[PDB]
Amino acid sequence: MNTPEHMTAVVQRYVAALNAGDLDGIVALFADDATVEDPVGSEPRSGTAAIREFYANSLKLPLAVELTQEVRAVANEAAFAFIVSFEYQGRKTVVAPIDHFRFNGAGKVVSMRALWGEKNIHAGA
Amino acid sequence: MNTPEHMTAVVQRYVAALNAGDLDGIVALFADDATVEDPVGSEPRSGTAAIREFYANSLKLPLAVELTQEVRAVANEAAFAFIVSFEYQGRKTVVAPIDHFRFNGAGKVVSMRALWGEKNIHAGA
Repeated sequence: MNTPEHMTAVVQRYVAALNAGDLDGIVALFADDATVEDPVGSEPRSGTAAIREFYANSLKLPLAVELTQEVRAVANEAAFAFIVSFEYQGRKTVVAPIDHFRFNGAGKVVSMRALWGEKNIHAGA
Repeated sequence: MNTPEHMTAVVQRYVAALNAGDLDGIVALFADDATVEDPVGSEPRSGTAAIREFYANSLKLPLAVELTQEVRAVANEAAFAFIVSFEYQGRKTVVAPIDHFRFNGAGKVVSMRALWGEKNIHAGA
């Protein structure tokens, strides 16, 4: 059963992939039938094809990503706090959300939810 | 509808109530049909009574609860990072989970979920 270690490693591989603009790396962590809803409240993306599209779209700008707290993982689920930093209009922006992962028996993410809003968008000037 | 401001306000009143040992104030945040799953993977408690019993038991020992990061709020939902420190049998313990709040139309919480595992429990300090 999905151990804390495996789930936490998946989270780190996800963060590392984002940081490395590694698209195949991001998609490989998801189940072929996985769902991605980012942000929470919007229509989720179903399937490898849609998820790949989502992450590609998301990597337009170079992203600096890092886990800001320890990873929370239990009963095939994980939650992590982190930051996504990038340049937008000459300004250094920082989005701080909280992601949630639902792993399947195979050990792959079958559902990802990204909860963040306007109050979570910060920028250095 | 739910503004991020309102949801955040509720998140803070929740923490404050735990620190104040205010069982009534805690319960008053939830809807009469709400559910509490703490921790994630456990049998969710449904209803006011079930919920009151839950926090009733949780307040056996004085709790020191603090938000450790900005609250994330959007589309009727909120998630927050925090810690729960307490003592028992001469031994200080800190649990650092991530909670998820789902609100109904009347601004009340209809669902809470606390995600924390063995790696999120730090004994001794």
